[PDB]
Amino acid sequence: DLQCLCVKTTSQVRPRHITSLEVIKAGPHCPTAQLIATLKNGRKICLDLQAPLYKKIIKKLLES
Amino acid sequence: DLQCLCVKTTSQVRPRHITSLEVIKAGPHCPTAQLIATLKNGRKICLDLQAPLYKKIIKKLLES
Amino acid sequence: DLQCLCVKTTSQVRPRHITSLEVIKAGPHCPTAQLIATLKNGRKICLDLQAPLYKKIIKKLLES
Amino acid sequence: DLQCLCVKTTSQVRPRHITSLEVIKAGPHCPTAQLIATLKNGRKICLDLQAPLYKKIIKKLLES
Repeated sequence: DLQCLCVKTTSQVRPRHITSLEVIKAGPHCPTAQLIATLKNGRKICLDLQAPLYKKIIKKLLES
Repeated sequence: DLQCLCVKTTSQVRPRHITSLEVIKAGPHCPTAQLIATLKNGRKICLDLQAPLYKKIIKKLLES
Repeated sequence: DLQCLCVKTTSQVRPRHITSLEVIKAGPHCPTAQLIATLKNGRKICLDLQAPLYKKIIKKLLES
Repeated sequence: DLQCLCVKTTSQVRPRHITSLEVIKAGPHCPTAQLIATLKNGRKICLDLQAPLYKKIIKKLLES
């Protein structure tokens, strides 16, 4: 059995401090895609898939 | 406050299918560590704390 | 010290076959952005930072 | 793709410093378990297996 990781979702994130972004396909464990984002100082946080905000973030991660 | 990321945890994890563990330290961001398990099919789950589960999984990892 | 996780790039990927896709910013780990797609079979491939590929990939991974 | 993240280890670090600590198991990319450690500031160091420090760090981290 086993569950969704992302349910508590934040939008008080500085895109100028995200190191990874992981996009996981919705499936069996969770009926929605989950956007996990590793902040630079260690910690992770789930991102709002209803928020505009993951637009901004992927541009400045692919800009290199 | 919260964004602990892991709020429901688990034990329902077949040890031989977990490819990576992240032990994130607890902090002002969330009062408890998380044991985020990344499994071979991509799916990621937060295991349950303070148990024999972590010496189990960790030594199936500290080898092959 | 760490190096780039990716050492080749993949042009043939069947977009629906991916489960996770992580995007890692450029930094001391490696001067280039990196995109790593876990296939259904636990295979990890990396994709080219300017390919068409991830434009479909993040959409098909967001919807559902 | 085929890369070992850790090209060289990092034989000393204070356990009161590490936030995340990642245990990565062998497979097609590194025939070696790798133990990445993201320090309190941002930059990762890889701890090494067969050695007194990792038991100690994982302890510190888990009590939290």
